[PDB]
Amino acid sequence: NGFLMEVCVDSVESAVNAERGGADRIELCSGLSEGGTTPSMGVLQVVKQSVQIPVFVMIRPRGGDFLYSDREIEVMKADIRLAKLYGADGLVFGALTEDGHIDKELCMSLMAICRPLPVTFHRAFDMVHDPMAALETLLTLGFERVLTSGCDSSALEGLPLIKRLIEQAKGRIVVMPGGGITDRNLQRILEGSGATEFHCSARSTRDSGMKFRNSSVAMGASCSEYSLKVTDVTKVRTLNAIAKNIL
Amino acid sequence: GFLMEVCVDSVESAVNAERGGADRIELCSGLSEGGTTPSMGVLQVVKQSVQIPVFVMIRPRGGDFLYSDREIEVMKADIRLAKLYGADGLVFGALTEDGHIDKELCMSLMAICRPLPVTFHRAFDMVHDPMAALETLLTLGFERVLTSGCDSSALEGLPLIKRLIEQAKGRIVVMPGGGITDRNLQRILEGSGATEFHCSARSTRDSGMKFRNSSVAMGSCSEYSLKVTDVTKVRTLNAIAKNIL
Amino acid sequence: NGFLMEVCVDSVESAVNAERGGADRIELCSGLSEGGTTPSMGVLQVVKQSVQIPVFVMIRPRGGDFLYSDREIEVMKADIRLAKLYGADGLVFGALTEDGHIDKELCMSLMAICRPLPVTFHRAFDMVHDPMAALETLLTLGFERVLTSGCDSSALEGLPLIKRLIEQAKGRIVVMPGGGITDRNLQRILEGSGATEFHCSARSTRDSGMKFRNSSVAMGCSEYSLKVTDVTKVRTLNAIAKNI
Amino acid sequence: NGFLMEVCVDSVESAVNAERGGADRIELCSGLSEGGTTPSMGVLQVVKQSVQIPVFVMIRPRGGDFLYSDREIEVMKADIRLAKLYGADGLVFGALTEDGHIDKELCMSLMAICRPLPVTFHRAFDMVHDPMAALETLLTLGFERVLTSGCDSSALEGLPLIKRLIEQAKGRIVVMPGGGITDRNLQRILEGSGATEFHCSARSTRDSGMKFRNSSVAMGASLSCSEYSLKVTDVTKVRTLNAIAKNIL
Repeated sequence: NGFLMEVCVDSVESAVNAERGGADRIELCSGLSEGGTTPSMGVLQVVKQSVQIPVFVMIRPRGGDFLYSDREIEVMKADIRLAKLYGADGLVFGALTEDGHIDKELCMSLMAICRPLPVTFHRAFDMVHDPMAALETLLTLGFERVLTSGCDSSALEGLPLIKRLIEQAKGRIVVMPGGGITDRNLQRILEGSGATEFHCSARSTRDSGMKFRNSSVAMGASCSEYSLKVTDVTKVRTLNAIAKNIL
Repeated sequence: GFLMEVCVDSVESAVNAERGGADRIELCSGLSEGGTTPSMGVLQVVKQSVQIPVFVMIRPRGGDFLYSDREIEVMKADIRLAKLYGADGLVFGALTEDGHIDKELCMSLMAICRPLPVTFHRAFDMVHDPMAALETLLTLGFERVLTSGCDSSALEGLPLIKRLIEQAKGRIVVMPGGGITDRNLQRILEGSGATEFHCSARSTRDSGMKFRNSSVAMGSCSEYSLKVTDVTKVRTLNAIAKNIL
Repeated sequence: NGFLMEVCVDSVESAVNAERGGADRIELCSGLSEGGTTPSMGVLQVVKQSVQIPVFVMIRPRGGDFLYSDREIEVMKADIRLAKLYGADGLVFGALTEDGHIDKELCMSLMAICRPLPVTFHRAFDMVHDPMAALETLLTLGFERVLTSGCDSSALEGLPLIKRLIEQAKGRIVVMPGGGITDRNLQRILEGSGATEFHCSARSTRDSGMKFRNSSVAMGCSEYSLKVTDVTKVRTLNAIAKNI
Repeated sequence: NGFLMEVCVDSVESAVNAERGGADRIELCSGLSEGGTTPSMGVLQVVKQSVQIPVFVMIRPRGGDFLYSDREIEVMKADIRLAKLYGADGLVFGALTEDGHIDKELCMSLMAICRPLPVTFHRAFDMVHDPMAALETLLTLGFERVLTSGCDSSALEGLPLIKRLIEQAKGRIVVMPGGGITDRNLQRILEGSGATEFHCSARSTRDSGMKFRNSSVAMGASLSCSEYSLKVTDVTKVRTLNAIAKNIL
């Protein structure tokens, strides 16, 4: 112990696997192939009745930017209210202005509907113009946590900025590295930032059980309709053994 | 009269679809994966912004339609919540390993959907025996099937959809879907005899963001583009439908 | 009979497979991922030494538009000279203006260098603003063939315009349907367009033979699959053709 | 050599840009979206009349693995011969066995034909079972350069392994890091590996000059529309990478 591991998840099997392999917290995502959108209340319900670890709930009404229209803001608020109702232990979101600044006013009204639950500000943070200022606005606003790959393609690549962010934060806010953390990665990202909480994916692909396949059909939008991505217990295990070995 | 259906992702799209003349919207999350079950908040707001029937997708992930116990229990919970929150219909599909429709599960799920009409979705295009499949959906009581004739699109699958509509004899509404555009609608309608049809009618638009950072990928081809149900596109698809009479 | 089947090909294995399946002509089109780029001269040579059927060579310096700069044009001319030299029976290219008109002057300039080989104007044609006018321009310039999917997502999809182009051509230019044709739609394509030459890619995926695999690495999908022109696919397309 | 920079390039404009930005060497590529395919011989000719820096040439008959059949290698042999004939200043291929070993016999054949030109073993090396042992056999075969990501998804990710490889190579072979190097990760990579030569891309993406556009058409793959965009190696990106290199030591 000493470190906390978060795993984004999309199914009851993945949630259970993640808890099984030593995750301390799960983020419930839909649309993870798009960075995560707000899950259905039905997965929340079954996950909550399947796992004891906290279940944080993603509030993103679509992929793309985090410049939300009034109608998207309305959808976000309803989803906050319902996520509470059905047992979320936390909430995750992010909102920017067109200039790459966090949107204070919108963050204010979304936070007000989230309280008492902890709220982490997500990778929208990586799309910000001035991150050091962004971090400042986040804490005056009272976000417990920020998920960041240091405004770069991944946590390892963004390490130097993660490091600086942790220093600026001084424990007032949990700066969480996220984006591309693997077995091969974790130690360097931990030892190089001073972070105590981290977010990882730890999925592996598994072929479908279908015996009859029809290669002609593409349902999605433009690799196979017969593979599944599932949070892998063994991967989650080795991430935890790495975390406990650096202490 | 024809009736046109449109999958939709957001309130904006739902609204656009309605004003462009759509007769029914399906609420989908995860369009890029063929449709996943949407949050309950889109439902609620959409249900307040629109007077047209709103069908809800019940699909706990992309990929196959061979669901585990924990997945079917997620589907069951979502069906109840969707009724609770105002759905006017449900959409879903389930197959066995052999590529047959899974009667037992369809029955289970059907039982929880009642009284709402259900449409068996594109799972159907992944069947080994469509004529038999259609028969068992028929005996199970699904009102609708969405299908591209087991091919990569409605135009490509047109001969089989035509045969299906012949086999159905109006007992079930065979709805062509899959890449239906303003350019192929007339052919798809004239060549199938279909009365209802499913399209997407989206156009991709640019983000309002002035500050951009090309280095991060949330994941995809871009983080600064949006696809929205286009009113113009829905409108002309509707115009094409009122020229085929 | 009276149908010629053309197949894009990447490798000698695909070339052989094509011919062995009944193809009448092959196009050598590196970079199939991107609609075809101009192949290495070394694949021409080995293919030319492995196959009896005519081998047409693709002249495309890159993916994307067909708005070629001078340096790109310079590269296209050099590659046209080299393809001739290494035994191409035909050349394939296409060039457009900013307003989606075919580029007359550049087409004449590349044509003059291609002679006497037949030339086919390719899918660039699908990106034109007025295809009926473009067609008239292509025959005025002497392209023997045009590859086209009716300016739409695929040949089935663009079929009604392909039909109108063939009626306009009056057999003065071969209008070759191409986008996405397979065994499930061949018949329809031919019967609904009246085309006599058609273009396809009858490829199938194979698993790599690598026993040891490193999933973390990428290259510039899967790092462990192969697409290969399929003999049995090509044969069936030939059978569908012979029986119409 | 003293931070030597190599850029792999699609076209002449990009080759010219790379030279102008301070690139020391260029690898000529076709099919960059697939990790590098053997380029037409016509690019080489024109590139060779537009640039003074050495121009190395990819010999790779397709994407995917480096498990080449007989006809594939007979194409590689012909392209090596053809590339020498047209001015290649170097060669770079690389092959493997099913087991993840470098294929010694095949490498000897291809090597025999490339001589006297320098050859680099490319990122087939990252797909190898045991990279230390692989480094030895490349050393035994006489490759002057290896392009490598330390067997991971990028040079940064594989930095620790590239460090150990440079440590064991002892200057006998040039260990050149490559995956995803940029102007925001060059310094870490040089500083944490001790490498003297490095490979990057330095591209930016431009909108096509096409004014009339047809969105309904896709040329290649599967609906992976683009479609008027173009990737060109960027003079100023290469220049900044070079300034960073010169700044280190």
